[PDB]
Amino acid sequence: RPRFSFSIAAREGKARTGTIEMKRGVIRTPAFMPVGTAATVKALKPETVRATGADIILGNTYHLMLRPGAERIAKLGGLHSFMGWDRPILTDSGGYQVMSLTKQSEEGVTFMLSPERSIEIQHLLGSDIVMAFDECTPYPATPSRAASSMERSMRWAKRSRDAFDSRKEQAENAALFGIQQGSVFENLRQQSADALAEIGFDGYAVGGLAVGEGQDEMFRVLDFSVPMLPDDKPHYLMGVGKPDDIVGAVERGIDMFDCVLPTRSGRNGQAFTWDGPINIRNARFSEDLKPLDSECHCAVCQKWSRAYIHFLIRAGEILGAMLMTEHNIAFYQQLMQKIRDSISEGRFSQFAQDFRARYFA
Amino acid sequence: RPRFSFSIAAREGKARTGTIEMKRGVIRTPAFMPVGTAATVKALKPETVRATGADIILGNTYHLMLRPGAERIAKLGGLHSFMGWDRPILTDSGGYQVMSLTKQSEEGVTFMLSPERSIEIQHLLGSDIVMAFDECTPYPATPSRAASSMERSMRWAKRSRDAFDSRKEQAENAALFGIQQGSVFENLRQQSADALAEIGFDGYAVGGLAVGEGQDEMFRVLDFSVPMLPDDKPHYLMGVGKPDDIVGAVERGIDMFDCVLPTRSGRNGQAFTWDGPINIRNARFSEDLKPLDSECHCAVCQKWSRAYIHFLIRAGEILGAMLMTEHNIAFYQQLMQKIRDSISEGRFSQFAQDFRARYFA
Ligand SMILES: [Zn+2]
Ligand SMILES: [Zn+2]
Repeated sequence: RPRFSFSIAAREGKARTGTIEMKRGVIRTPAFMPVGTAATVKALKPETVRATGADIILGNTYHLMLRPGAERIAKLGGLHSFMGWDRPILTDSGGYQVMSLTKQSEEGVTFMLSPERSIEIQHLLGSDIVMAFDECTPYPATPSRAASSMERSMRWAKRSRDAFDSRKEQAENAALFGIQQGSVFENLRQQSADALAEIGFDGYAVGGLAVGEGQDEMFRVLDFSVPMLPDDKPHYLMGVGKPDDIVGAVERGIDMFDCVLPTRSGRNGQAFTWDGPINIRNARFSEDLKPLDSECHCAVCQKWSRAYIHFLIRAGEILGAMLMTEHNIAFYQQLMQKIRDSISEGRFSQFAQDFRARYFA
Repeated sequence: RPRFSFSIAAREGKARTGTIEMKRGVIRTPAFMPVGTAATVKALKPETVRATGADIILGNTYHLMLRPGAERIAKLGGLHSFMGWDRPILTDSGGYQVMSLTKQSEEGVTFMLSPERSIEIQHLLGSDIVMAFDECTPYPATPSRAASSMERSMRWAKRSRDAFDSRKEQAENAALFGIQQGSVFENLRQQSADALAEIGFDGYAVGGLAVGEGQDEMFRVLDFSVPMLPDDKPHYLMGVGKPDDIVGAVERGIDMFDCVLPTRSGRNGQAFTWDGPINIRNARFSEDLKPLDSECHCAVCQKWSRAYIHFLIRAGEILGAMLMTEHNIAFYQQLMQKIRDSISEGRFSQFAQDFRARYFA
């Protein structure tokens, strides 16, 4: 396989379906990436992650650069070998969780994580898709602060590009994505898109939109922001999201997604179904012998009842977290498969309407 | 298969190896039963429990009779269906954890759990091997109190027998074990063995010895206590134990074992190896790329390093509990397999010596 090749096989409106071919595997798009917060997708063996249909996972960098440390993971053979996942891994830059979980300057953030150090950490982990180091502008932001933040991020995008390219093994085997910023402002989104395309990246993320602005506003910003990106490269909406967010983002040209919702909320008792989410802890499930979802093909829904999973979660049992997480990730992957197939068949608009009618009934 | 058939295929000294055939499967003896505290072997899917080699699990009754309740589990189809384990389950009486986790009388314990109610709860769960309801005499015990406790337990053993036999479906499909008590006193152990054999049971447990008396004293009591039991029925040492305890108990005629040590201590970071236990949290493992044990055939030792499991456990990650638990239960099952094979081949005494020489090196 090549280092990186994105091919679009079918289109419907702004929606696209296709593949990204990388050295460690093929990624079917639109793609959902389960999140590994600290070298594990919580409560799942990697073979179970793969069994749900995931082609690629997102590895957070922030925790690993603190413990065990990027150099130690490299010494142990890289993140893939360490955690036992041999397919592509996309790593974030570590900057976002540095702020959320500090002194910012033009050189980077002290808490020193510079663009150069972020790229190096992602190299030491052995990332397949490296994210440029930037700032996720807070929401809401004044136009002046959004502009200042975006402009710095574009300077850091060039520094990220140059650091990536300076390291032969990384440039030849990994890919690099740039991140569009600009808050909710069309002119800043355009300037950011232009700056990133001038630098040149393997894919383009839409950053700064998983920030509490609400779906209407997110969709409004995507409406004008995604067309600004190069059409022939993947479009990655970072940190999104709920099932209906994903469907509407695909309708607007997004190819890649990640979020902790299916894993984190799964451990908290929320199960996704085609009839909307349910909280399995609710007393109404105490004697419900049906599976979590009536159509889901996952191993959890083949074998165990709502009643049992209700009992496990209310008991705090580890198997409850395991089963909820496997189902939720499998549900997300089945959603992505239905999206891909419906685009391929030119019936995605109908699928989106049917999905929403039943999910929000 | 029959309701119950214990066959001894080979013997060496007091040690025996053979099979128990029951409706839901064959149990290879000597057997180790992983413990399911509340309708789950903590952090393992049932298919993973089976993959380690377990033929039967122990289901604690105490938590389940409180939540969800025995009647509710019966309404949902029984414990086997509820938790997804279709092979034999041995259930305890619930009385021990009633005391540890109260008003005792001749009728039972209020906290009302009588012998009759304990047998009924185990029936409602769908137990394959039902334990008579008794008292685990505290250690140490005066001869007078040990005698009083043992005598009551023998009255309760007859009540347990009669309750079991009164219920046609249970009498025809499950088995019933009686429990020898008597603390550390030979005369009381003999009276208890005699009383149980007069009543008649499918198997005989040695109760009251997982109670902090130390291995020397446990072995001393087993030396005279196991020969008192019917030779042609299984001998079950409740709540034991560490690997060397199991080896020495088999040397003394025990056929069945259970304890929480491999599961509970696994989640706490203790891994069993043929060179003795290790605490994987110790800094010495932070860069150790070897598997938990150099010879272990389990899936964990095929795929992941000490260094990774060290990281997971020190991070509190659920996958750390999962991997430690699978390895520890697999280690116990491999110990039981080596015991069975060495008895079958007439080299168990040599195996015991070789095992101790390396485990305690
Ligand atoms: Zn499912
Ligand atoms: Zn192992």
